[PDB]
Amino acid sequence: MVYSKEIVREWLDEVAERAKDYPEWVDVFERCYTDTLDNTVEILEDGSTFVLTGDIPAMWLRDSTAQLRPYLHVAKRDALLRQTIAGLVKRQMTLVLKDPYANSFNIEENWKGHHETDHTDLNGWIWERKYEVDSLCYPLQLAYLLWKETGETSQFDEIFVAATKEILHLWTVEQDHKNSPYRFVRDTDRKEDTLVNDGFGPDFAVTGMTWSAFRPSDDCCQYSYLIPSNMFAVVVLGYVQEIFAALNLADSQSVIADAKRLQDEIQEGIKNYAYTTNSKGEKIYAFEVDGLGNASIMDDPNVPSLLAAPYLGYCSVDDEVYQATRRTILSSENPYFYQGEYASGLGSSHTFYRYIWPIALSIQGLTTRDKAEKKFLLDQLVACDGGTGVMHESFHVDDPTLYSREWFSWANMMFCELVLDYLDIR
Ligand SMILES: OC[C@H]1O[C@H](OC[C@H]2O[C@@H](O)[C@@H](O)[C@@H](O)[C@@H]2O)[C@@H](O)[C@@H](O)[C@@H]1O
Repeated sequence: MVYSKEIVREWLDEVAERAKDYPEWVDVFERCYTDTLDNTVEILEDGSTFVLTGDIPAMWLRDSTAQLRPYLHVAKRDALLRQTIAGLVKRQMTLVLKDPYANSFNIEENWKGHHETDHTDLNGWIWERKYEVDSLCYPLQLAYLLWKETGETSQFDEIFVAATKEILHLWTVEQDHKNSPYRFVRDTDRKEDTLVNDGFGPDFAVTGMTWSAFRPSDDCCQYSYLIPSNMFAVVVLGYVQEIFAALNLADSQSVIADAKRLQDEIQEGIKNYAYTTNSKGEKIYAFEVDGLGNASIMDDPNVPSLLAAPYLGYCSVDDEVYQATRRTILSSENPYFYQGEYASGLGSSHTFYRYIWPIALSIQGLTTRDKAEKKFLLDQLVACDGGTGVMHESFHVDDPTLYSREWFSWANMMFCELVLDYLDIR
């Protein structure tokens, strides 16, 4: 029992009626919305919620949050699903305590996943131990949004408090990666899947920002300060201060101060190091910097991205530097911007050349005030599905029957996000 079929069907009817002029949107929305709930979510022995990604049979801290986020609206009516989502926070925080450096986790201590190729400290709960700053943002974001959307507070238990302390500590240690206990080397010929310098990663200076090993694409950072994830960290560090103050949790005074101090330092770090200049001389955000003067000009479709900055709450969609960044990202000045017969959009080091991501099309829609652009991107999302009726990881710009990931629940849910945004559902 993860949700109430009766309440969810009624909410869907209400959505379908709001979107009645777009039957093509509705069919895709319902297929995607139903799939996540019936096929990716399960309640464990201990009453917590394990959420798998889809066609990779493991749980990402990133994916699992984005997967359940659109259910917050109906969770205001469906108290059972509200519990389910509180159980996901509970599972996430428990797994953070298991290993706060891992992106991905198993259903139990079973040693499924990548241990055989991977040289790092491991245990049987870990699917792979690729450290991505945003992996630790997402569970704090889910906890906060569950609280604000529904009023639920049961997720804020001793596990939550301990996991928050772990995150703050790890983020602090990673303000100077020289003190880090984390190393990762994978037996592979694909360099994006391992860390240079015998697992240490590329050179950097201290900036005040917090170091990451890998991106939310699961490919490794070129430079260690990944600006979108540090943007996300600043936001969720605000949530930490709100939750601890509103709820008088254990050690509130010390946690609020530690979180505030880290937030200020990461924010000062962004200010001092995160900006570069485009071909036209405009100030823009860099994607990755090292603090030694290198700064890449690009964006990757995975969230957190530069494109997603207003979506994650870091800045206003109206911000001048964001807008200049956006124009640079959605142009050939970005080496990952691809243009074909069916669509133009964002590819990734992680996917085949010429393949662009539905997640970034959705985010592009979510980060413009322009309703005609939202409607265009929705129509294109539906038209570039290879006749499947669901969202893929990536599809060829010249032929969307060429795609990756048959079953990618996170991407299905980002399509849902944009439809809800279009119908003014928030
Ligand atoms: O982002 C998911 C996943 O992407 C890469 O591996 C994809 C896929 O490769 C297969 O050969 C197999 O290893 C399967 O288990 C794996 O999911 C890679 O970057 C990986 O680290 C990452 O988890």
